[PDB]
Amino acid sequence: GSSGSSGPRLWEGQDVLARWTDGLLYLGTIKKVDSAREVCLVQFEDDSQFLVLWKDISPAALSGPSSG
Repeated sequence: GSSGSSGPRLWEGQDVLARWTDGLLYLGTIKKVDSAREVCLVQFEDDSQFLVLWKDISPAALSGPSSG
């Protein structure tokens, strides 16, 4: 029971976490979203705006581990 559906949104203005060459996740803000190259231009606290792939980007949970 599965069909073609988009999971991630990575819409403009979505708080996400962009990984770094080191491996850890960094705080990034979805500035742009390109479907053609399937990427998303994220910005860093250092006014650093670049093109971050869709896979490279990591989901940032707001609430947390929903228990219950």
